[PDB]
Amino acid sequence: MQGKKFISPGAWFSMNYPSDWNEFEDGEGSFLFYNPDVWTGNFRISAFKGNASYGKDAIRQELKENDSASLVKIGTWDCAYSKEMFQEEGTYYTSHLWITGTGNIAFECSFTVPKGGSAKEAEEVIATLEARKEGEKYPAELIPVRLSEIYQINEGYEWVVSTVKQELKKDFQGVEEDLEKIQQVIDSGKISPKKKDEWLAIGITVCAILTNEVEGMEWKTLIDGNREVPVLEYQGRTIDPMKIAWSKVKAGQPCNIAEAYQSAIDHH
Repeated sequence: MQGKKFISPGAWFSMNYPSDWNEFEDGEGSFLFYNPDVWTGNFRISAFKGNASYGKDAIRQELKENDSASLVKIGTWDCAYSKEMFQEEGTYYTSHLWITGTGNIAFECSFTVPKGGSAKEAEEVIATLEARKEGEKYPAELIPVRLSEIYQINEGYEWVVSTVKQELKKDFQGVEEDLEKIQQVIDSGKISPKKKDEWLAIGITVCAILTNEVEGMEWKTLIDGNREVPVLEYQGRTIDPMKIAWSKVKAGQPCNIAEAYQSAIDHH
């Protein structure tokens, strides 16, 4: 009923969207969501910051340029709302557009649906939209993993796989028996002690094995101040890839992978 929470990069904005939707790639600065099972339309949002009047200026610009736009109120937002019909591959669609903003931030939201389809979900998302005020601190929180962190999870895992192949001539399944292969590459000196991102990749990969082997381990995005990272949630606690290896390496302590993996599970 509440849906899934999304917090944007830099935590410029947050919103809730239907649980049956998933996030997909839309390019730089834009975010796309839709139901990949039974499609109900493509929701997009993008935000932009500019001068002190940028948000209200964006609303008025849309009303001026688009004679078919009218001003509607959705939650706290005054929106310049319009729609247009188009045809692609022989099929007719309607594109809904809402331009809104406040202070120095503007939003463009759209929803593309088969002709006749309801736009109500999109309006419901926009009613949940909030622009965070800089100087308000927002407590750390876990949200459904964003596509940005999904990419980081896969890139870290892929790097470890490649490293194990190159250094050890071994394959990698993402199973408990692979933990020793991670230890072998560490013990071989392959990872520079200064390269934080490689130690993060190690920790991400240990967390991937946890998700594969231990029921109830789930990837999330942690938004903690300016820190936006992939983490696991398990038994009411967070397991942070950064604390698997990097926190220790940074402190000059040994990285014992088998121990870190077990400690994630039993918290001792």
